Amino acid sequence: PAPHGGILQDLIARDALKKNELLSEAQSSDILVWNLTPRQLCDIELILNGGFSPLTGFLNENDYSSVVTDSRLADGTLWTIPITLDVDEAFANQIKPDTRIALFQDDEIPIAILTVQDVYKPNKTIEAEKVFRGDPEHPAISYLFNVAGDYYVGGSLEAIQLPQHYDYPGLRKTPAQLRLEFQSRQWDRVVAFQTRNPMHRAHRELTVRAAREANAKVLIHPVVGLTKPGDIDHHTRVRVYQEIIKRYPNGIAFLSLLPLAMRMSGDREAVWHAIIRKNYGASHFIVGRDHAGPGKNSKGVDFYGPYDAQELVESYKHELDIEVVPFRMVTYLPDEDRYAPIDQIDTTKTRTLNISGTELRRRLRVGGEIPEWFSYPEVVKILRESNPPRPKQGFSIVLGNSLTVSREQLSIALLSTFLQFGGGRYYKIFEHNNKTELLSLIQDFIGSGSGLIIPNQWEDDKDSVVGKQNVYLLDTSSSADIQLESADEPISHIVQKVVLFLEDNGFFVF
Amino acid sequence: PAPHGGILQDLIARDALKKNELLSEAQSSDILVWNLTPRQLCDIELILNGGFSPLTGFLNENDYSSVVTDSRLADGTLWTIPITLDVDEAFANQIKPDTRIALFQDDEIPIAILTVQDVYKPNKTIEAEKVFRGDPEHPAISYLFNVAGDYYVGGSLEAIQLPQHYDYPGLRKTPAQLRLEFQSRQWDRVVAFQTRNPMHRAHRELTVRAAREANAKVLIHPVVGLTKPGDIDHHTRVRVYQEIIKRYPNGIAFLSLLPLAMRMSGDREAVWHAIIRKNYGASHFIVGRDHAGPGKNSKGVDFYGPYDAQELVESYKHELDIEVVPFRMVTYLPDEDRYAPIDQIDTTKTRTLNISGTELRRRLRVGGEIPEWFSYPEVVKILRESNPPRPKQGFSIVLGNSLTVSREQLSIALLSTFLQFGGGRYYKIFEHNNKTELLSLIQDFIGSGSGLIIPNQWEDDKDSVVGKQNVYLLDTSSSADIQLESADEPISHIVQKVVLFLEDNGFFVF
Ligand SMILES: Nc1ncnc2c1ncn2[C@@H]1O[C@H](COP(=O)(O)OS(=O)(=O)O)[C@@H](O)[C@H]1O
Ligand SMILES: Nc1ncnc2c1ncn2[C@@H]1O[C@H](COP(=O)(O)OS(=O)(=O)O)[C@@H](O)[C@H]1O
Ligand SMILES: [O-][Cl+2]([O-])[O-]
Ligand SMILES: [O-][Cl+2]([O-])[O-]
Ligand SMILES: [Ca+2]
Ligand SMILES: [Ca+2]
Ligand SMILES: [Ca+2]
Ligand SMILES: [Ca+2]
Ligand SMILES: [Ca+2]
Ligand SMILES: [Ca+2]
Ligand SMILES: [Mg+2]
Ligand SMILES: [Mg+2]
Ligand code: NA
Ligand code: NA
Ligand code: NA
Ligand code: NA
Ligand code: NA
Ligand code: NA
Ligand code: NA
Ligand code: NA
Ligand code: NA
Ligand code: NA
Ligand code: NA
Ligand code: NA
Repeated sequence: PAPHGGILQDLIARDALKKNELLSEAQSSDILVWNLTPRQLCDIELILNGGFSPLTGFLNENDYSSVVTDSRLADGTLWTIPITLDVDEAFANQIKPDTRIALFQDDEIPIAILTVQDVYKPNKTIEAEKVFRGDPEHPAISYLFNVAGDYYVGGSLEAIQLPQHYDYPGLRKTPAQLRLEFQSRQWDRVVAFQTRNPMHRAHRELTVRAAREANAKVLIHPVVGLTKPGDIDHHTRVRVYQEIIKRYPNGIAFLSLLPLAMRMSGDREAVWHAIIRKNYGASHFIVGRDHAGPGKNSKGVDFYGPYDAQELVESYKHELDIEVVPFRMVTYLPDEDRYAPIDQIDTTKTRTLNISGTELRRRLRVGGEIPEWFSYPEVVKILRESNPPRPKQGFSIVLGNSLTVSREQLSIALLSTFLQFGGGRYYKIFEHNNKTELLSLIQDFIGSGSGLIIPNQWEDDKDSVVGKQNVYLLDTSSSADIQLESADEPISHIVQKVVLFLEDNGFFVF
Repeated sequence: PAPHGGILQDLIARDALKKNELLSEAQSSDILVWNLTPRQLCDIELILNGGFSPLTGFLNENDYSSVVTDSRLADGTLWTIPITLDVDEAFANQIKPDTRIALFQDDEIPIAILTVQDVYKPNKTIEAEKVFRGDPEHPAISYLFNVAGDYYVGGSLEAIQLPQHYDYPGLRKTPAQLRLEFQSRQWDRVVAFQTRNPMHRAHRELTVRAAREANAKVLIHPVVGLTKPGDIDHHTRVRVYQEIIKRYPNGIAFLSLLPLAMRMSGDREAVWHAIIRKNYGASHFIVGRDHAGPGKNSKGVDFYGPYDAQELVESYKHELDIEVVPFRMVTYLPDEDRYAPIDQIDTTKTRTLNISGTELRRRLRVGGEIPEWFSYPEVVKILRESNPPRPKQGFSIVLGNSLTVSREQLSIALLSTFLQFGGGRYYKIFEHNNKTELLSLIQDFIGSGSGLIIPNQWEDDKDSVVGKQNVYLLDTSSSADIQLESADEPISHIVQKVVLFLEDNGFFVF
């Protein structure tokens, strides 16, 4: 289909002969420089390559507010997610309209030149409520208030080069390249499948059914840009996709990585996704249950209805110009060994089965066996390998402030004790001295599977530098993960308490 | 490197705007038509896509004889394999210079328009001796005298479309497409590996070493056009390649199918291969032991020296304009579990190991276990599956002419007898009635694993319609595979003889 807006805005192609000139202006000591934030790098790449056609820069206030209140650009073009360049007051104050800024990656690689159209201070509450539905726990809203700059800079781009990536060089196909890919193959019907999770059996069936319904080839188009916090890293997912792609009949599917930065914005994002895939050459786009939805909030309520995206996408149907293949909860059928849309069964006459991602983590974290029917073995293997069960996980024991015994001796006692268990885990008494350069390493070790014995707490002003993950507090306090009887409880007693606690939580298995 | 001759002769690109017109001329009832032979289809495809740059048609006598006697085109361009359009006297007589011929595929798809330059009658003995070294058993020589036409038609081409392929649509990259592939990846150093056999451990190591030595990315560029008779089919090989490519570090290798029609011409072919790989975008080309060599003749002598190709390629080194990475016999080192070039070991101080393809077929045909060190398991699995051991192979027992017993009853006896063994093999008394439409099916069944009981021989004039493979003659004659005592030997006796013979050759296992 025609790219959204009618013209693929591949600015790398457009500005090619200006490459050298733009590069010189980018490195000239007079120009103002902004180092792109991670999410911005994702966005900037989708704007420069045509993925966000018709966009050609970051939204000015006029287009931005139109998108917030109208799900459309100022000119009426259907567009649901605001793409802006968020900066801080300091930087915002050094720019005026007509100014030209150099956009860098890693304060070293010049990406593009942005020509300023305006500098405004968005009402984050409105954006949060009109675009992401208001819940403070919604991922997009948390980013907007805790990570995003309080100033937006609308303006047009002139491309120097897409953001730098040293991984999967062959796979991050640009809209132009994908289209060429489909052509060399004479693929004129392609149904794209969005995703941010590893694909399991349900999804393989889901995508093949779509392939069959639409009479089209399959495009696994996963996000490797930025997804829901706590998601499986894209490296692991890529390995999973590459593995599962082999279970498709020869020549039916194509894999391409999309450096998109999701907002986990349910229905609106679904619309945005469809526009994006259309630019990339797809003729069909799947929209299953709770598409781009972040699940439930701490209170158990849904951020979006499991089918809000489908309804919204349906309502813009006549102007999306890319056919949407909707799917209802695809689930497992024990008695018949096969999956099927829940909309075409049940009646109690048929018994289903469904292993939610929740419980999926649970078995991964507990070395539990994951059903042959649920996911392919090679896939589960890759997953366990990246997310090991507790007996292979790292952790830390922090000797609480209330601790009266010799921290030096209690430390050694724990070390020598853990050491006798064996099991390949590396242990260390780790003294941080409140130096963030040391604190920031704590999660590295835990990530590496090591067990750390930390003799002292770190000041509360530093608590943010340390990832709470697998970090237990040994103390008399009620807020201690491992509660002691008294601050001066004898070492061997404290030791047994720590060991049995770790054993209870699966870190040790005898 | 620059394509050979300086200009990539991608005629599909060149003649694009003449597509419709050429197509009309091609299907006009007045034009003369030649249906391309299989090898010609391979050649025509490499000529139209630039693979044979600087060629732009089939060699006229002047260029042809220059290649035969000078390893160069008439203008001096280094070129070792003659590419000609061979036809029969009947067709040859209907054409003169300036004439335009339509070249079709399957007497249905028009491929190109050849403008005739000349029609000559090559002296096949000179070509055979100067180009392929003269031995009547050499694959290229045999083709030249038994399959090739006795007339060549020199002339220029105008492309309509590359020959049609329905398998591996994505993988048969053209020189233009490959180059783009390498670019999108920013690959400016690429060492290409030629091959017509499945790749085993030695090869994987051989190619990685070359990647390391040349500081270049790896291009597995296998031939799926036409190779040495009796080779493993390309479908099985492609499955093997796609499987083995996964053993390379992520993003170090790329796979592309080359529809080349080999001549198994040792050293000359190696030169030709290097020229072809250069056109396809490679900066380096591997030339190992006995490259493009057809082994030994029936008398046990070598068609080429194990390193003739290396020497020939070395002598044209300064004008190939593509760097050659030579390799000596790469072999296995038990005691150290690793492979290495034989040129950097031995001295008896080190013990090697080498499973020749010969003996490899042997185990494949005998269900023997193939060493973990020799090849990856997933690969052997694919091979066994395409080339099953005897107990899963088909066969035929032909009731000899000398037979005096009731052929009807002896047939039934063998059928009932084989039926009681079980083992998934399908059996059938097959009456051919000397009808080639039936005879031509004999090998289809054998290929399908079935056992055939044929009550009568076919007339000697038809013997050629039937593939000798797994076809045994039961007769009193000395030339019978299963020799009978007398023409009237009682059935149970003949039956035991046939059963034990088949058991002895592995078709039956109890
Ligand atoms: N069981 C299912 N039934 C229907 N659709 C599904 C199912 N599971 C996943 N999908 C769809 O698969 C696509 C990607 O799934 P996910 O990676 O879990 O999350 S998403 O944030 O990208 O939507 C979405 O269209 C989603 O709705
Ligand atoms: N053991 C080996 N040592 C060195 N080179 C080898 C070895 N085995 C295969 N090769 C090389 O691998 C390439 C392709 O091998 P093959 O498929 O068997 O045959 S060929 O006909 O394409 O040359 C050639 O360059 C060949 O010389
Ligand atoms: O399915 Cl993934 O959440 O593991
Ligand atoms: O290596 Cl092949 O001859 O099987
Ligand atoms: Ca703020
Ligand atoms: Ca719900
Ligand atoms: Ca006390
Ligand atoms: Ca002849
Ligand atoms: Ca020899
Ligand atoms: Ca007798
Ligand atoms: Mg990039
Ligand atoms: Mg073709
Ligand atoms: Na720096
Ligand atoms: Na409000
Ligand atoms: Na439709
Ligand atoms: Na709703
Ligand atoms: Na349209
Ligand atoms: Na417990
Ligand atoms: Na060159
Ligand atoms: Na026909
Ligand atoms: Na070199
Ligand atoms: Na020699
Ligand atoms: Na040169
Ligand atoms: Na024998």
